[PDB]
Amino acid sequence: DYKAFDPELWNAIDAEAERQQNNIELIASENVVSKAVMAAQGTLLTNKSAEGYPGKRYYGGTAVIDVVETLAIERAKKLFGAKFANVQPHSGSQANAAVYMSLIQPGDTVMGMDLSAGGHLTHGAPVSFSGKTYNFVSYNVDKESELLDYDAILAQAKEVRPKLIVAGASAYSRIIDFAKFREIADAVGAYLMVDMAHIAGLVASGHHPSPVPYAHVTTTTTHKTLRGPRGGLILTDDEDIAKKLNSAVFPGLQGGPLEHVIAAKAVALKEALDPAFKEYGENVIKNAAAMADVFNQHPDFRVISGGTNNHLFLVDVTKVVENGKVAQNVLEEVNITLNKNSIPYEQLSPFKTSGIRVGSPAITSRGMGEAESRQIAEWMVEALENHDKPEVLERIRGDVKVLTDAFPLY
Amino acid sequence: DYKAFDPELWNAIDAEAERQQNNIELIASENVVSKAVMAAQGTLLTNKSAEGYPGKRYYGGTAVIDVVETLAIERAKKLFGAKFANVQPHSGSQANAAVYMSLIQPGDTVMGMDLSAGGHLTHGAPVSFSGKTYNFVSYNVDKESELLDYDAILAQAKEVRPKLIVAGASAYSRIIDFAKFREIADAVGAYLMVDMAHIAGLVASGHHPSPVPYAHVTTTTTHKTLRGPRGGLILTDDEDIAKKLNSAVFPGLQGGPLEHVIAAKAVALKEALDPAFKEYGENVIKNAAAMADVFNQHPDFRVISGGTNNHLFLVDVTKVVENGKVAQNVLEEVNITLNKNSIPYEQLSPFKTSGIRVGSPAITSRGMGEAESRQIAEWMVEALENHDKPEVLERIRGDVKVLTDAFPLY
Ligand SMILES: *Cc1c(COP(=O)(O)O)cnc(C)c1O
Ligand SMILES: *Cc1c(COP(=O)(O)O)cnc(C)c1O
Repeated sequence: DYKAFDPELWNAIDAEAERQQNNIELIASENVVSKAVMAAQGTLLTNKSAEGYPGKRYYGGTAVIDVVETLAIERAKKLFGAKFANVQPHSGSQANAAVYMSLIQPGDTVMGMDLSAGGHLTHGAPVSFSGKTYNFVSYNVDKESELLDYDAILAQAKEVRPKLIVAGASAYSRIIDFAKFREIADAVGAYLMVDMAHIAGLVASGHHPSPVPYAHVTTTTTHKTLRGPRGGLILTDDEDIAKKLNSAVFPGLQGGPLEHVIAAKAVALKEALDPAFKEYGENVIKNAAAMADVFNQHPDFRVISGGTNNHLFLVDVTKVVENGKVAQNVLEEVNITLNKNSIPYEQLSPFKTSGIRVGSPAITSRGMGEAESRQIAEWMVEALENHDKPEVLERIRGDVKVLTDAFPLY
Repeated sequence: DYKAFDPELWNAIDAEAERQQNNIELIASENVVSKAVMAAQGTLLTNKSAEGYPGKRYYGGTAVIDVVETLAIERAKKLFGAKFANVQPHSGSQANAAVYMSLIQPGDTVMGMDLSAGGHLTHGAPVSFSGKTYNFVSYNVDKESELLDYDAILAQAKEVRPKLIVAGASAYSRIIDFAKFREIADAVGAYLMVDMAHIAGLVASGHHPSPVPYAHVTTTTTHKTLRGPRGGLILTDDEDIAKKLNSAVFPGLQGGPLEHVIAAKAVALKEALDPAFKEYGENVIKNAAAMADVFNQHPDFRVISGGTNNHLFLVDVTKVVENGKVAQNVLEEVNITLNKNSIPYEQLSPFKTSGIRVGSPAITSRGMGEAESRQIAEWMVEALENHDKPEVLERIRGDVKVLTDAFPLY
C-alpha cells in the first residue's frame, strides 16, 4: 500500500477525482483524457534521460525510448499531414517559445490577434516573455461583425511590415481562413505561425481547416481539444526550419524531454487517428452550438459573432450581471466552472471583463449530447438572471448533481 | 482493456521496463522513482488547468489542486529550510530560465562553472538561451588539484564584475563551500544562484552542505539524486525575489503547470523527509566511493580530484582506450550505461572526450551495496583493458546479467 505512506496527498487526489465527477466543466481548454493517456504518464519512462533526438541521443540505452518518441513523431505527421514534427516541447508556451526563437530575433516586429479578440498570453502580452522579447502589434476583428477582416489585416500588415504573423486564438468561435493568412504573410514577406492549441482536435477530427499546409510552422498543445497529455507539439513542412526548431527546443530552451508524457502523446495521437475521433469532433461541434443557441434566443444575452463553428463561444453578460467575474463566481456555486473573458473591444478592466467563455469538449468527452448541453445553458441563464437569490442557486446545484450522477466521468 | 487498442506503444513500454531491469545504470543524472511517484503522475490531475498560484488562480474548481500544490510548496520549504518555494517549473532548464529572468537583464554578465569542469548547458553554453541571452564568463577548477579555488574565482569576479554568479555542477565530485561562493558574490555586489540539481538528494539526506542559507536563489531538478518526478523547483528566503520568481515562472515563461507531476513532487519530497532517505544518502556516498577506489588503486586509470565526496566521479580512460566515446560504447556492449565526459582542461574534442562519468544513485536505489559497487568497477576496468576481445565482454555481459537478475528493479 504506497497510498498508506502519504494519506494527506492521496486523500487530495481522491478529493479532486470526486470534485471533477460533481463538476460541469465548461472551460474551453479543458478535456478528459483516456485511462491509457494517464497510465502512460505513470510508467517508468520517467527514470530514463533522453537529451537529444532519436538516433542522436547524448546517452545510450535510448534504443527503446527512440521507438516511443519515433511513434509519437510519426503519428503526429500522419494525423496532421506534416513532413516534420517535434514532440519534446513541455507545454504550448514552450512550443511557441521555440518557434519564435527559430524564425525571428529579439525586438523584431510580430503581428498577433488582439488579446481581447482571442489572442493568447504567448501572442504578445507584456507580462509574457513573448511581449518582453519581441515587438507585438495586434490585429483586431471588425467591430460590427466580430469576424476577422482579411482585407483590414492585409492593409495593417502592409504598414507594420512584421517579420512574423501569428494566427490562432483561445476566444474566437468562427472558422479561420489559413490560406488567407498565408496569402497576407506572402503579401508582406513575413512568416506565418499558427497556434492551433484550442482547435487542434477539431483539426484532427476534420471539423476545422488545417493550417499545416499554409503555416510555415504550426504549434499546438497535446491537451485541450486533441485530448492528450499536458504538453506541446511543433509541425512544419520545411526541412530547414525543422532543423532550427529541433535546435531551439533542445538544447535551446529545454533539457531532457519527459519521455513518459511523450508515450502519452503517442497514445493520444493514435486515439485521434481512430474514426471514433471524427464522432467526438462532430459532438463537440453540436454540443457547443446547442449551448450557444440558448444565449442567442434569450434577449438579455448576445453571443460574440452571433454563434460558433468550433468548440467554444463568448457571451456578453453585462445586461444581467455587473461583469464576467460575477458571472463566473455565480456559476461556481451551481458546480459549473467557466471563465470570465474579454470580448472584442472590451470596455471594462481585464480583471472584470464583459464576457463568459463556454466550451463543449469536456461535457462531450463525458458522453453528453445536445439535450444535456441545452439544459446546462438554461441553468446558466437561470443562475445568472437570479445571482441575488441563494434559494434559486441551491435548486440548480441539486439539478446539476442529478445530471453529473447521470453521466459518470470514468 | 485499453492496452489492446495500442499494442505497438505498450510493447515498447514493456521493452523499456525489460531493458531497465537488464541494465546497470551508472549515468549519474539517473535514478529509480517509487511506485507512488509514477502513480501520482498517472492520475486525472492532468485534466485540471491551474494557471496562477494557490488562492490566486485564473480558474475556479481549483481548491483541491491548491491543497496538492501547497503540500509540495510546504514539503519543499520544510525539507530544504527555505521560506519560499515554487514547484511549477516544467524542468531544471525552465527553473534556471525563471531565476535569470527574475535577477538580471538580457546582456548582463554571469559567471558559471566551465561546461568542461562540471558546468551545465544552462550555465552559458552558446547553444543554450543562457549563452545567447546573457554574457556568460566561465570559471574553472585549479589545473593541478582539480579543486575549485575560491581565491582565483574572487580574482576573476573582480575583473568580470558579474550581476550573477552560478555555482553548482554536473561533473564535480567535491563538497562545494556555499559560504565561500556567497562571500565572493558579496565582495562584488553580485547575486548568487546555486543550481543543486545533481546533489539535491545529498542536500536532502544531509550528506552535502545546503546552499539554501547562502544562495539568493536555489534551483534544482526534482529528479536526479532527490529521486522525484522529472521537473524543476525554485527556493529563496527573500520575499521580493519570491514575488518576481513567481511572475517569471507564470505568466513570464510557462502557461499551465503540470499539477499531476506536482502531485508526484509532493510524494517524492515526503519520501526524502523520511529517515530512510538519510540511509539512501549514506549508501549513495559509500557506493560511489567504492567504485572510485577501484579506479584509484588501478595504475592505468586516474579519478579526477583523486576521488569523490558525492554521488559521482570522472575517470581519465585515455591510457586504455582512445577516448571517452569508445569507453561509453565498450560498456554499453556489456549492459553498463554511463557517459563519456569532458575532464578539466579537456584536450580532445567535446564529441570524444578523455573521460567517463560514473554515478551510484541508480544502483544504490536498486538496493546494491559496496561489494556490488566494487564488482561493477572491476567489470568496467576488465572490459576496457580488453576492449577489442569479444571473448571477454561476452563473459562480463553474462556476469552483469547474473547481478541485474539478483537485484530486481521493481
Ligand atoms: C539536469 C540538469 C539541469 C536541467 O534539467 P532538465 O530537467 O534536463 O532541464 C540543470 N542543471 C543541472 C545542474 C542539471 O544536472
Ligand atoms: C493553452 C494555450 C497555450 C499554452 O499552453 P501551456 O501548456 O499552458 O503552456 C498557448 N497558446 C494557446 C492558443 C493556448 O490555448
